[PDB]
Amino acid sequence: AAMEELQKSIGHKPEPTDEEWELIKTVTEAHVATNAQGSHWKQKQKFLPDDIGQKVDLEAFSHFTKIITPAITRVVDFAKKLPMFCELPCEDQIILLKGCCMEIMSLRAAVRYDPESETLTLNGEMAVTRGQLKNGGLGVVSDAIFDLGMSLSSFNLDDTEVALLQAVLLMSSDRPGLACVERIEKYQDSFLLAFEHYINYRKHHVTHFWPKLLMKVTDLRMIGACHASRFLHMKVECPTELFPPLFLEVFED
Ligand SMILES: O=C(O)Cc1cc(I)c(Oc2ccc(O)c(I)c2)c(I)c1
Ligand SMILES: [As]
Ligand SMILES: [As]
Repeated sequence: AAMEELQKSIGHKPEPTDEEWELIKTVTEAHVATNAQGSHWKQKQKFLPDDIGQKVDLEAFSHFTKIITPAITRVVDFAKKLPMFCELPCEDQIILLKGCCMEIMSLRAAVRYDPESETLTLNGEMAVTRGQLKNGGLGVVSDAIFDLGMSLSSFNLDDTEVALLQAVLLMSSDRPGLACVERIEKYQDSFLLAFEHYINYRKHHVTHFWPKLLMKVTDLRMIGACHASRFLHMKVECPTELFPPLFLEVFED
């Protein structure tokens, strides 16, 4: 219990326990496996026509929702590759995924922010600008993600960190309706821990790194909630036909 609480008070910044490494291995695997087209510096993006997205620019909105079912599936793939997840009742596995889906999606899109072209890359293919994503039906949610991506520039995260982060967003035991609420906090904490340890081991040269990286979990949660509201404004504004099936089931909450 306090082998940590004490080891801390001393000043020791504990690396990950042999077992935690196994857990980190699992999560970094599952992430990279359910990821985009790879992930590197210098060319790949398919810059979205500049005349797209400039109410709701239905032209853009289409492009997005077009490649939205793939993204939503990779999130479910990731969650599938985490044993702890599988250990949960199908009911809960659905409440969890529907909750953290946009959160993990905003994260992935945010960590693909290119400061040069000032664009994110959705599904690792389509590049979009702030106003393109904004006018394509996300509104102020675009500024949220773009502002995040810019901020995450400095944390210079890696797959494992972005992989763990997603696991923390996933085991949010506060989702309404959860049945096995305890067994979920146990797993999230298990993660937050292997996560904190991994950050010590990596030792970034940023003061208060961890406290700052947890403040991101909150911002991601806020992008999530803000999206739910934007989904309403989208239902009413855009048609009822341009809404992929999966996309729809996942977001009626
Ligand atoms: O990049 C990835 O893998 C994940 C990802 C994929 C997409 I498409 C995306 O844009 C959205 C999401 C919801 C929505 O209602 C609309 I309109 C656009 C974002 I932000 C992130
Ligand atoms: As909002
Ligand atoms: As906001």
